[PDB]
Amino acid sequence: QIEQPYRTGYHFQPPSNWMNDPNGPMLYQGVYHFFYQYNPYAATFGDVIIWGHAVSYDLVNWIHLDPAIYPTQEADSKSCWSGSATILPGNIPAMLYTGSDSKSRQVQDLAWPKNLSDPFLREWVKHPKNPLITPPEGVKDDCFRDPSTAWLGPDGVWRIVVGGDRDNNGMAFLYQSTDFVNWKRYDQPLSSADATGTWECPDFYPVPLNSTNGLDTSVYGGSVRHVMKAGFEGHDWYTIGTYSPDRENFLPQNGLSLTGSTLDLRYDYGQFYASKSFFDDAKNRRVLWAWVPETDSQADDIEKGWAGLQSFPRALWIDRNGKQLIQWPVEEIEELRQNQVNLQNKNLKPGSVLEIHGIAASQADVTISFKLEGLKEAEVLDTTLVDPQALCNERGASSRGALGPFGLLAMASKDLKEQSAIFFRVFQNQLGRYSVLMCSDLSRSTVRSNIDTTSYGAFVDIDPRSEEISLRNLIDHSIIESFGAGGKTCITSRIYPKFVNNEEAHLFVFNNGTQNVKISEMSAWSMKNAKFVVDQS
Ligand SMILES: *[C@H]1O[C@H](CO)[C@@H](O[C@@H]2O[C@H](CO)[C@@H](O[C@H]3O[C@H](CO)[C@@H](O)[C@H](O)[C@@H]3O)[C@H](O)[C@H]2NC(C)=O)[C@H](O)[C@H]1NC(C)=O
Ligand SMILES: *[C@@H]1O[C@H](CO)[C@@H](O[C@@H]2O[C@H](CO)[C@@H](O)[C@H](O)[C@H]2NC(C)=O)[C@H](O)[C@H]1NC(C)=O
Repeated sequence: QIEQPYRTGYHFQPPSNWMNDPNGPMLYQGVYHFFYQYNPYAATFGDVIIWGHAVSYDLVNWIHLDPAIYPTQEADSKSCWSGSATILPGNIPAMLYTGSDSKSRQVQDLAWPKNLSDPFLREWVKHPKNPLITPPEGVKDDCFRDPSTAWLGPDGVWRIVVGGDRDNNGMAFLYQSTDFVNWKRYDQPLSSADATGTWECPDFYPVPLNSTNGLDTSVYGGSVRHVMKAGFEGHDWYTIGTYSPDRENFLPQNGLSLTGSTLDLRYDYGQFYASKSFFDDAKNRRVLWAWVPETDSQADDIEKGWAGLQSFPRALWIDRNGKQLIQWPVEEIEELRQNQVNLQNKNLKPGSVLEIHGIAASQADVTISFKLEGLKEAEVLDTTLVDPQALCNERGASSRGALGPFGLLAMASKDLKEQSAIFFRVFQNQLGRYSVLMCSDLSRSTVRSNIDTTSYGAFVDIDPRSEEISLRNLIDHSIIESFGAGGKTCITSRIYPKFVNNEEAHLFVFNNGTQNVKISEMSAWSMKNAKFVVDQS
């Protein structure tokens, strides 16, 4: 009997209890700070939520500290909900977050460290005039929250967006300020969308064109595009566009308003929510954090004593084509790599399963690249309006095609009674144009009852004719993060196989299609544990 088989070895999570939204991520004086919605009293959401706090020098190894922000004033007496960090000139980190006041309404509060001499910024002081911002005229008391990191315009005026909705229409309410204390709502929202519901944890930032670097939030210009991100209808959506400080205008590149449909982009197509990014000027990259909810039952959570994980932090940038974002785990993760097992020029015949020996199958970093033959044999299927997730749930690893399913079997039992299959399928429309589907088939990830085993999928924007299909998987016990085509398509999965309680996991490569596929190259590394030190009480 293995203890806590579902706890991860290198993903961030508190010692125990419930954790959701990542809060105020930032880099300050050489230290990476991470905060998060935390329930000090249970492994479920609760009436009292506070900001947990941890610090790190590399985003991999962490030191758990005492919570940083917890109810101490009327403006946040019932709870301290999500917010973001902005480092103001003069080198002072300012935290804006949504507090639940004594009247149970959502208001925006300000706090900043009380002891800048402390490398870990443990103590925080709250502004005497909180709340700084209260719900606009026609907005309900519980539909106004999650202030973003602020950006300073060329006119010396600060901007921030706060999420909410006006009559069920998602809103990114824009506020302005020069002293960061007195804020005035701009006449029009920065962006919005009809019937989406409250926009949660909005994020607004620039990305450099033709570059894999990150930018400080306040950069603007012609060689820069902006990303408007918001969570609603259960997922995190984003759209790339152009921002004009002058008129506070955000113009979507594709001219669409978010609808939460297969028409819009997401950072990740699996369990991924309340994502928040920050600029890291030490490495000149933008890092993205995201809450990964549990998919087991609440009773299971209370039983194991904890709930919620954070995705492994990923660098973020805009693709060469400028039509979507690219994500990739921060390079620091590579330091966890131990022994390596590699394969090259290996054919995977139809219906075959190849086991990868010598790897810690429950805690690994696996990359594989497939070279295809006989593309003309791809099943004919126009995918213009097809819902990729629906398609993966309809056709799992057991549904045999021509090109596909071929990919990986992770967190699998020796007898394959339980397995999580991450794979691809290749289709072509009537005109001979190819499309690529990436799937995380979780239908057989566990034999346990009361586990949400819904599968996830998304189309990958690559040309199978000229580029091999690559896949990287971060396997860490109850979480699997899959990156297709170098980060073009990401899918995070939560799995709870029963076998992990008594036996070891296995890793396989497979091809259940009728066409042959070749592994041009595969690299697998056992990953050692990240260190988590407690410096509390
Ligand atoms: C992909 O290749 C096979 C394509 O179907 C798939 O076969 C599995 O095993 C048999 C077919 O050989 C079938 O199992 C059926 O019978 C069992 C009896 O216990 C039922 O429980 C199943 O639901 C099903 O009716 C299925 O076709 C399939 N079984 C399943 C779903 O596990 C292979 O499993 C596939 N290979 C991989 C690596 O996924
Ligand atoms: C402000 O932060 C500094 C830096 O952490 C604190 O100073 C340290 O305090 C501990 C405990 O008293 C000592 O063991 C260290 O030697 C101190 N180091 C430094 C840099 O002086 C300081 O105590 C904090 N101030 C307050 C009000 O708590």
